[PDB]
Amino acid sequence: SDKNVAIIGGGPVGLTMAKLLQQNGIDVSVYERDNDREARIFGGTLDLHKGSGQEAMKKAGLLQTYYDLALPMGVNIADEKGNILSTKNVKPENRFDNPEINRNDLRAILLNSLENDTVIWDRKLVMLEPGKKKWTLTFENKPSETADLVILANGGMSKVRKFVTDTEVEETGTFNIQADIHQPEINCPGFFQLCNGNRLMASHQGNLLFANPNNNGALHFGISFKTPDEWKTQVDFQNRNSVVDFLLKEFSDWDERYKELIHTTLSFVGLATRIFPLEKPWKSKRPLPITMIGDAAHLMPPFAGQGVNSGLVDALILSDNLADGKFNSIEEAVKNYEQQMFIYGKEAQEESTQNEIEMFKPDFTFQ
Ligand SMILES: Cc1cc2nc3c(=O)[nH]c(=O)nc-3n(C[C@H](O)[C@H](O)[C@H](O)COP(=O)(O)OP(=O)(O)OC[C@H]3O[C@@H](n4cnc5c(N)ncnc54)[C@H](O)[C@@H]3O)c2cc1C
Repeated sequence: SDKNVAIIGGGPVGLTMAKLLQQNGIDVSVYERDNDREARIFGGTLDLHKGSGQEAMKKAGLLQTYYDLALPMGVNIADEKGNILSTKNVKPENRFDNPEINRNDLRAILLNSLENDTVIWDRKLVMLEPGKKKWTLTFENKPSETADLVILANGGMSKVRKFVTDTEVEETGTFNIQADIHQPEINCPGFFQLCNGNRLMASHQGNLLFANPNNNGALHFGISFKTPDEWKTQVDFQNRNSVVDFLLKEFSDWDERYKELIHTTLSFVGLATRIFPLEKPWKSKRPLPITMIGDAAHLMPPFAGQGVNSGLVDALILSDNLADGKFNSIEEAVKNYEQQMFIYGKEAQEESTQNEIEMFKPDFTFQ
């Protein structure tokens, strides 16, 4: 292989691709939107499961490191008042496909395993264009670059897939509001104490709460519901007041301990749940070698655990396919990775869609 591989986007998935290819002596750059490595990453914590994510980390020789930094959480399920089922983590079961790792910590682990200057920061891919033997890649206000194989790994909202497929992101019907409380021990003490160093989830009449009281000392929480008829949007995530107003109304029946969790949030993030659905087969005729992995390839609703792990397998199976050297052409290696990922991906989205229907039914319980 006289060639080089341009990975667009250094997510947890993208950076794993980079690592798995780099250890096999392949030329690779990671082109990342973010301004620099220290950029804060919003979101809850990721956890790598024993069969999938953990297995890719293992192959990058990074499991022990991920274990070091990850923190196993128990789980409390509560009503709109007090505790219904506690699930502390059993000692022989702690490394078990749970260790909750902070999204920045995981990037810090991945980046560290890569050779210096593998990732190029302040690189926003806005355009893609097939040349003679090379993809010319266009980055907003930066010098453009060229690669032999583009791997799209830029998340659920990738604007740059036309060369692989015509399908487009869909809204699934649900919606998520998310925030971080800092010093949750004094800022939302009642709620802090409900969690009792465990993760917490509660559901009441089509609203779901999920909180993790120790994401590197910040309480992160998400509230989730069916997207209201009114919208299609009519709450403004700029004014914290409209969000507060709306949340307090929806959470009227809930305990003071949760309401205090809304009042204290300085700012909220809104998001419609989306799916990049694995319905059609992707494009056959492809001018030069291009493929997609992680959320770019199969964005799917979060609610049932799924997300990064499928995207981490995508890295495991593609790197092997491009490295173990079984196929006669890059073009075969991709097609083979894709044949497989369509199987376990659809399997997953299906389970995901399902659980999303199941839990936003007006009568759901985690029981
Ligand atoms: C509320 C919520 C809760 C979730 N909970 C979980 C969970 O508990 N477990 C789980 O597995 N998943 C969860 N998910 C899904 C999970 O976050 C994703 O599967 C995972 O983060 C996707 O990783 P990725 O590397 O494939 O894409 P991403 O992590 O989104 O990374 C995309 C990278 O691409 C870069 N990028 C974007 N645009 C460009 C561009 N134009 N040019 C260059 N780079 C670009 C971005 O800068 C970013 O660094 C949740 C999602 C939501 C919304």
